[PDB]
Amino acid sequence: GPGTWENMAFAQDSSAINNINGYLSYTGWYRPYGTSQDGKTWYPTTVADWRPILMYVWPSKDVQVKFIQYFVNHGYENSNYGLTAGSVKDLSENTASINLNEVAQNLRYVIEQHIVAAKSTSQLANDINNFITTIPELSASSELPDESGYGQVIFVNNDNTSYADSKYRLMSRTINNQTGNDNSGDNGYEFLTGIDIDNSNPVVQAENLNWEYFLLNYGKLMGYNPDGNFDGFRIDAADHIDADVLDQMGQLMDDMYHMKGNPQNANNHLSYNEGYRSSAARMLNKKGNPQLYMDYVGSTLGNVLGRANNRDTISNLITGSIVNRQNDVTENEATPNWSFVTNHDQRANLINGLIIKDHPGAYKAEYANQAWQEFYADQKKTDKQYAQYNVPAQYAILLSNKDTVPQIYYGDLYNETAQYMQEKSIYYDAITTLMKARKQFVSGGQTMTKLSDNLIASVRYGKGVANANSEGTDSLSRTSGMAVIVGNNPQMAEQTISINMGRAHANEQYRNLLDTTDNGLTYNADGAENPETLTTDDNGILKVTVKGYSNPYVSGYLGVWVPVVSVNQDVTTNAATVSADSNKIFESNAALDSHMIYQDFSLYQPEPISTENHAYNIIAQNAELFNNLGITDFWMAPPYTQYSESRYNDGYSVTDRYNLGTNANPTKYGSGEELANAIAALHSAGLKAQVDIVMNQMIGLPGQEAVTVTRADNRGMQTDVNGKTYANQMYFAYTTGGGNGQETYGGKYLSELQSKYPDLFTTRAISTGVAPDPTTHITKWSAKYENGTSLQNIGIGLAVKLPNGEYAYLRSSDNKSFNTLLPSEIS
Ligand SMILES: OC[C@H]1O[C@H](O[C@H]2[C@H](O)[C@@H](O)[C@@H](O[C@H]3[C@H](O)[C@@H](O)[C@@H](O[C@H]4[C@H](O)[C@@H](O)[C@@H](O[C@H]5[C@H](O)[C@@H](O)[C@@H](O[C@H]6[C@H](O)[C@@H](O)[C@@H](O)O[C@@H]6CO)O[C@@H]5CO)O[C@@H]4CO)O[C@@H]3CO)O[C@@H]2CO)[C@H](O)[C@@H](O)[C@@H]1O
Ligand code: NA
Repeated sequence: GPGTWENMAFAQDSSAINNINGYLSYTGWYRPYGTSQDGKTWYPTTVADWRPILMYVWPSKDVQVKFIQYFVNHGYENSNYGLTAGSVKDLSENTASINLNEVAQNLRYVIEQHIVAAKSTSQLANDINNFITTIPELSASSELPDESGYGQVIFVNNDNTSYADSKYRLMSRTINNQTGNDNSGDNGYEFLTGIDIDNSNPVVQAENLNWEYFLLNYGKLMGYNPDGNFDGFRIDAADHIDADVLDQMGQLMDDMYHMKGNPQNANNHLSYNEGYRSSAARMLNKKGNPQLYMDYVGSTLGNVLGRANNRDTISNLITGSIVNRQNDVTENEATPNWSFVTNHDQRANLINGLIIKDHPGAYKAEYANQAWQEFYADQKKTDKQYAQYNVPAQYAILLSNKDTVPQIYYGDLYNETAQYMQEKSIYYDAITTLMKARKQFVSGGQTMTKLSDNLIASVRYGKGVANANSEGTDSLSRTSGMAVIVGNNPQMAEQTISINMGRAHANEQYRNLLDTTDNGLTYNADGAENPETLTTDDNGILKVTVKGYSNPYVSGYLGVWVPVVSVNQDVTTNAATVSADSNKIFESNAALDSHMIYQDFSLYQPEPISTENHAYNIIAQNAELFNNLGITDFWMAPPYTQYSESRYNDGYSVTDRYNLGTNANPTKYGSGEELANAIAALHSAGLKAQVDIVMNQMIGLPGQEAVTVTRADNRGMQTDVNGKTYANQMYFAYTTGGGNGQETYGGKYLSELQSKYPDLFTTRAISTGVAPDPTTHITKWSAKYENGTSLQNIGIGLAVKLPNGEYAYLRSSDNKSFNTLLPSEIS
């Protein structure tokens, strides 16, 4: 026998009603006790007969009304049940509740018809989704994107989502705001993108140590190649995570390798933080430099040399860095830093931006093949529109620059979208040439001198020659040093210059290492304005001829001079095993300057086709190459398992922090077996490997949680996006995951870490006043360990509220707190 009592759910548990943490969604599906198509015969449902909630329950009558009209005007009209555009067009929130429901019940008969006709609940589901977008309060737009399509919410405490409550979530505790005592200042904000991890929670801080220890012992712990272990870190988003963790990493690295005393041990376990805010240098300096500061000089370099229009004066290569090189003749004073011409984020900014120019802010279909073709094309032209001008000159500056650990971009040596290392860039010959010159000649003090608003001479005086007047200590002193002349005006008048090479280089012969020509660069003097060898006068002054050139390699002038020698030479300074200062980890000096970093990836690095093309395998094959190039320290891509749907599959979208790929399931870069082998190939050639460690976010966690949220600016303070705002809302965010990796390995090394190094777990963190807590392992990430998430494209009106004001609820399984309460139309 039949009746409408059967719209009732078959059971008020999770087996028949969709719920997240006990709560219901208007996008949710449930199993009624029965359905009907005509009104007369009602059929019991099978456990496979599931129907969307938005057919039976609505946020308000206004919405019930729009659900009815939308469905009718989209294929679900039937006049034999009184449903045509004509029968629904006058209905409104003012209509009798008793009438509207009869109309809704009749629509439901028609929906059952379409399901029968189509033999599936697909077009229904696709219609529910399309319907929802029409409704302001129910749509993704209710979560209030900003005008650029960006935004974040914060996770807060709430009586309904109390399992997601935290005592911590200290936000934007970065840099000089580790104590939360200058929120208004120069810190660096909490939220980038993704599900933001609360690195202020003591338990999280313990998990970060666990992680770091696994990574520093990767090959061993995983039973892969046992010499396949990382030596250090590149810290992603370091300005955007509670600075406690940077303290804590420092401490682990000091405990494990004894770095404070020994520059040799410090220098063999290099770490560098991504983050250029000058406040960051201050912080690092005040802390004794546990990591290397990221210097801003690449930005200067692109601004002075790289632009087509609007080029900043040449003097800025002198002062536009955390190090002033007007005349830098001292050691252990500079902030220990790493610098570059290009990084992964600059190259992406440019390719995106080309994407929106070539397609009017449109649907982002993958015409990034189009942007990349345009880049390669502009790259080769003299009169470039986008791509950096003067790329050889920028590396000339960087590789001659004292008091930095320079970082080379894979993409500046190779065509980054072709298969890994398959295609050398046009800039390969220049750069590699300058890299090899560095090992052989670049040492001693530095003087950068203006000779025009557009011309500069950067001279290094050679190993063991501290400044212009020094005689020379080292036996390489005489035959080392370098002049790098850079002009940034292609119209510069032909002219003679003088370059003071220092008193250590009176009456000395100088090879034309690299000079500009009509077509580009010559490596042997052919076609330049200067001969292959020149000699200094009795005062050590070099006379050189320079002019403006304009071709794909140079828009300005570039020339490099190094001493003539008969032999290979290496001016690298070994570090001693007791430091000029016991308060310091890293020190900016000859030893640290002898290091050189290589970024071994690009975000637009293509998926490997075969196993032979795994970057890890190709890296293990060319270890000696990097070594030959004077590279000492290999920055490797985040090797973690990624979100399936990610744009670039590049490493920053982390889904498992411990799964670095297996034989059948590699990252873009390869399997973890293969990772270990590359690492050990590098070691075998005397190089060191650092891992990109991503403590800031995870992206693609599959498990939804009901959490309570407040539309917030990117510092975790509530914001008032175009008039509107919202606080204390229920939100069904994706917050939970980790992979088997987080489960197998999460917290596993903490007892070993406590036994060997107890100070880690007694040292009170600055932001919390409380030491990392190793007594709870994290085997799965969830909201309780997260500050919030970037906007997730779901909307804020999904949570079902009963007419009386309370959210609908189910005592389900783990969900057993309060008393069950379902809508009228489901019981
Ligand atoms: O395409 C083959 C080619 O892949 C490599 O390049 C890949 C890259 O390194 C890797 O990161 C990946 O990135 C994405 C991936 O593109 C996504 O598809 C996604 O992967 C999930 C995927 O959606 C699912 O299909 C599923 O994948 C696997 C099983 O779990 C595997 O065990 C495997 O089983 C066998 C299969 O049945 C056979 O037909 C045969 O292929 O042999 C397999 C055993 O070796 O394949 C199924 C699918 O058939 O689960 C995946 C999640 O783990 O998410 C990844 C990011 O998370 O995709 C790149 C290519 O698009 C690699 O370089 C080449 O060597 C390789 O031959
Ligand atoms: Na953060």
